[PDB]
Amino acid sequence: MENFQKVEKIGEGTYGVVYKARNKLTGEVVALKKIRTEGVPSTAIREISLLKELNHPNIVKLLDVIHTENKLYLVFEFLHQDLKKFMDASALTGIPLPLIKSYLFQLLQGLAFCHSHRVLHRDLKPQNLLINTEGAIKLADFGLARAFGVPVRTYTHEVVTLWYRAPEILLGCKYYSTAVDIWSLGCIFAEMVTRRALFPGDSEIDQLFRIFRTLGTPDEVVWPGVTSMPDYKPSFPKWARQDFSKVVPPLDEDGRSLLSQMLHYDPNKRISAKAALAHPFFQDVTKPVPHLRL
Ligand SMILES: Nc1nc(N)nc(-c2cc(Cl)ccc2O)n1
Repeated sequence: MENFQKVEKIGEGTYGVVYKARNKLTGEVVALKKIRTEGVPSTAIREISLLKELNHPNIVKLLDVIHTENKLYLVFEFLHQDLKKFMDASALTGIPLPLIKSYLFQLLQGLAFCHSHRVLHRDLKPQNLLINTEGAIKLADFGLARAFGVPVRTYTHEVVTLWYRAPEILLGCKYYSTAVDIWSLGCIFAEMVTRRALFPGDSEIDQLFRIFRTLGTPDEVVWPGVTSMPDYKPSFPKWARQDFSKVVPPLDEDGRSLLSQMLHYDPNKRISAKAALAHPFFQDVTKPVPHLRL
């Protein structure tokens, strides 16, 4: 629109491109996300519009939802850096454990809030976690899959990230629960610690098998009902579980314990965001300021 002075294209999301823009009249700098374009479910605009009510320190504020020329634009408060960029910038030294701990605590607070309001993210990844100079971290792009439905790609020949997808999704479950966000966050937690993606699959089956090779091929003992899932194949190789100590070295036992609960196969056994906040790992949590190069 002509209401802005578009600073630059910010990035490509699963549901659309994001832009940094300034209001010509108010001068406020915001993030503008453009969704796909033959109509779009109107029941979805209602659901998305409801998200404007969400207010929490760890959720990026949704300022406006605009429907024009059959396009959907989401106007969000702007943050200067995403966690993927920050992790890449911190690859030589690594993110200090106290900062990793602070970020995980805040993200769980954000998820606990959304989940208590029956809002799921469903596509959590480093790219949609944003940080500022004051040590805060916030989740952006909640509830798009629930309102619109996860399509095939972003909008134009894009390589979707499968790395943070929960096993029940990869196995074809039709109904998702808030547990899918805890899984994604667990994967991100591991990544901040080791400075390498935990399950970097290059295909849906490679994604699934990388999880199996690490946590062990699931069975009815650890995950009742798994052999009945839509995409389950009795022909899946049976890999034995690896020690966690090999998974995220050199994370201490409190951290490893918490991560293992975030990565349980059974969505029912997987820890909730609220319960995770009470885990001993957070007994000494603080709020460090990051070294951000903007
Ligand atoms: N990649 C990237 N980088 C920056 N600096 N900001 C964003 C961003 C994305 C959304 Cl959806 C909402 C607000 C934002 O600030 N995304």
